[PDB]
Amino acid sequence: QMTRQARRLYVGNIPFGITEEAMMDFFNAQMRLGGLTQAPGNPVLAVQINQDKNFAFLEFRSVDETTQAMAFDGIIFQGQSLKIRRPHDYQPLPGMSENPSVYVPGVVSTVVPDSAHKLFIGGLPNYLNDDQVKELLTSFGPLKAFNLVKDSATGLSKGYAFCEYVDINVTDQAIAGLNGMQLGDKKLLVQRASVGAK
Ligand code: NA
Ligand code: NA
Repeated sequence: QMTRQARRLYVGNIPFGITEEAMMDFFNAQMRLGGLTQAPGNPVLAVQINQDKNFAFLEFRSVDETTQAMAFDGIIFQGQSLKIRRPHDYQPLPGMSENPSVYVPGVVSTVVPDSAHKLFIGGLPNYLNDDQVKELLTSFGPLKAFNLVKDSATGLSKGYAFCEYVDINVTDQAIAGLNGMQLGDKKLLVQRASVGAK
């Protein structure tokens, strides 16, 4: 019921062509290797893929492993940052908090909250994947959050992104270092996202 929705997650921005088996094997292996499972065996029970909108719902064997799984928001799978979110009709169970107790080194969250230091990157070649765009930005250091915007129709980048660095103080060096860089046949725009936000 309510309990089943506390055992499901939306997984968006899934790569083209992924089977249910590959998604399951990836999550099961990574959760166990990552130490996120709380009992022996595989934590994922089921996977339902919608290839038309590039998302899956994952179903887990337990409520607490579902919550821990949210620490994989932004994990890279075949070059793409998976977006992990609660079901819209999730309601937390009494005596449970809805966010995880664990941080997985190297996972960069896809949630980029509005802030003084959040950046907008525009002008990206739209054939560069999430990891390839992250590798660009991380020439100024580790990212704290990042999302590349995709076109729900080409299965493809709309050519702009948002991010936030771990180090506050690199923000101006990043704009300075990237604003206007030529990239194949296009020049980069980089600025604080508050500047062109509708
Ligand atoms: Na709990
Ligand atoms: Na546009």
